[PDB]
Amino acid sequence: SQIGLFSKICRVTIKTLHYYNKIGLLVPAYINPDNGYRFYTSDQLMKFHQIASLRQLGFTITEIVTLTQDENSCHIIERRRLEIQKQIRDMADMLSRINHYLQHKKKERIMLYQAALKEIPECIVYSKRFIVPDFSSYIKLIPPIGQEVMKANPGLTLTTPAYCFTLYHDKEYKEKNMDVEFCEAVNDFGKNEGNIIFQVIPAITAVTVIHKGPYDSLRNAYIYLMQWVEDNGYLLTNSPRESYIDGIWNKQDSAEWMTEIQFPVEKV
Amino acid sequence: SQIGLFSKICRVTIKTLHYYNKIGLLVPAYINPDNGYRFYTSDQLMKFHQIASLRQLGFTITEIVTLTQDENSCHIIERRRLEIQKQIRDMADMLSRINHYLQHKKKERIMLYQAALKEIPECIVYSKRFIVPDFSSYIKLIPPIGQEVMKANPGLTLTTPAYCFTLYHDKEYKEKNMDVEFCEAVNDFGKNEGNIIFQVIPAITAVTVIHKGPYDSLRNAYIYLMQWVEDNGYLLTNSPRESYIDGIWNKQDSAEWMTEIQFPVEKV
DNA sequence: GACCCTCCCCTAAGGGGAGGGTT
DNA sequence: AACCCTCCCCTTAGGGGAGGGTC
Ligand code: 118
Ligand code: 118
Repeated sequence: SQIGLFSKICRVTIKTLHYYNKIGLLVPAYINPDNGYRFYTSDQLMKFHQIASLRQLGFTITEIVTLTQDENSCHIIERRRLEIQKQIRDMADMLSRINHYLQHKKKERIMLYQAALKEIPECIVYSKRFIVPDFSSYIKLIPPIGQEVMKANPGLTLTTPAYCFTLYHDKEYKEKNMDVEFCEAVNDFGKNEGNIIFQVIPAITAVTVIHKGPYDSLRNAYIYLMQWVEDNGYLLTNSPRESYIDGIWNKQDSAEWMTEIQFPVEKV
Repeated sequence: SQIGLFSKICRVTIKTLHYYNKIGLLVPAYINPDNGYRFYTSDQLMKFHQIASLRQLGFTITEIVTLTQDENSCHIIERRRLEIQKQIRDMADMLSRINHYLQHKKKERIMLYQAALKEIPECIVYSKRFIVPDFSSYIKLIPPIGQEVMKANPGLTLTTPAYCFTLYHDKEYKEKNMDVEFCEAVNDFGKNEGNIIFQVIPAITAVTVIHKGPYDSLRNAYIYLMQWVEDNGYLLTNSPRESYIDGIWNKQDSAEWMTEIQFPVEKV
């Protein structure tokens, strides 16, 4: 049978048959010497049925080749059964997250915060832990904490880029007192003194948002992420971080400052 | 800041930023015309965060370009929400079919029958329906049906390719006293004569298996598919068909005959 | 040493078209 | 008018490298 009739027996295109001949998957029975026409037989249909049966399960062309021509090779099959099992979960994750998105967007018709999952490697910081009655006092007391360590240490060179942040060790926030820690990232180790010390901070996988404006609205960010971990089936595994990007040290207008809120989470 | 530092702030590659600047997404702040360098500001971070957040939900590049500037248009979100569910339903079916494949090949070292789904369009047929005591009497009594209609209907042309099959209208699989109909597909209508009738068979979606060899073991095929429909959560909708591809009219070696069993099914 | 630019070819499974040949 | 063949570029979201200029 010619290529045009065999293409209607199998309900497949002609370019597909040309491609399969080029790859080496389905070779015709007889090829005309001067014209170059292709003629097919019934066993070609017997093989095309097997090809389509394998292709309907998601295998790629190379695995289909290795499955038809070679020995049974069961180890290829189970490797696909994992690749599906993982993939479903990913889809089942995204269908959740988009359902959050609409559920907020159609509520307000404007989006102030957008969350994103990312990875933060491990670092080496100098740090100071203490209790604070009011956040403004914490802002006021940190620059001398920087001055002491920068003067009293040889070769204290910051990182590129700059990573400076605050750790909240409290379980449920309250404005009265706050067990806080100040951390700034450096390159090497050294000598310790006073109430400030060097320590390593391990890597995390965190959901982050970015807040723009003054600090007096920062709580509005947290209420968002406390929702995002509750809807999409995640679990808060560690202390949050508050990293500082743009402030009084680079700018003059407080309505153009910029900070970042980070929640380390796991999938539960 | 130069591009090599900004790529460290964003935790992406440089080729990504080049590609984005080319396609018109996140164009840099200030390009110097003498050397051609790209300088980024802290204003670009709050847009890259949004790009990555939209990208983590599965959207494509053109969708992200259309979203960040036409923000009133929100039906793309539903357009993606439906496709997510469709993909989930497809993967959950591929998983069960892979499981059936491994379960079948587990105990039996090799497998003969490989099922595959396909579409069959509507057709015009001439047919004749009756009761037979056995299958052999059926095979012997067929050819008069083919001779008579050609005698009484001059100029009646078959289709290309040929489609010649039989329908088993009985509810339970049997071996004797079978209620069977014989159908052959033609191009144009005609007139009825006796029990021979003309009708139209509708279009179906079916799972198919190809049997090769003598007729007597064909029952095995009817077993295998009957397992499949039960194993993978399908429902049989209509009578099975038996379609003839290679037989005694083309060959003498009965070990080269080819036939196809087709079960019309539905995902229930 | 360390950084940066433009330009060309590559990915999987075919799709679409231009141009030439025979009955 | 109908079939058939071969050659060339096209699709995603960026990767890899060569050659050459700039801090
Ligand atoms: C030690 C302690 C605080 C600061 Sb900074 C800062 C530095 C680099 C990158 C981001 C922030 C600061 C303040 C005034 C003038 C110059 C630098 C700082 C201040 C308040 C809150 C968080 C950080 C610096 C060293
Ligand atoms: C009407 C009735 C039977 C056949 Sb055939 C057949 C021929 C070509 C392609 C497919 C089928 C037949 C057999 C012997 C001699 C002449 C014609 C046929 C017979 C029994 C079972 C299945 C098909 C054709 C028309």
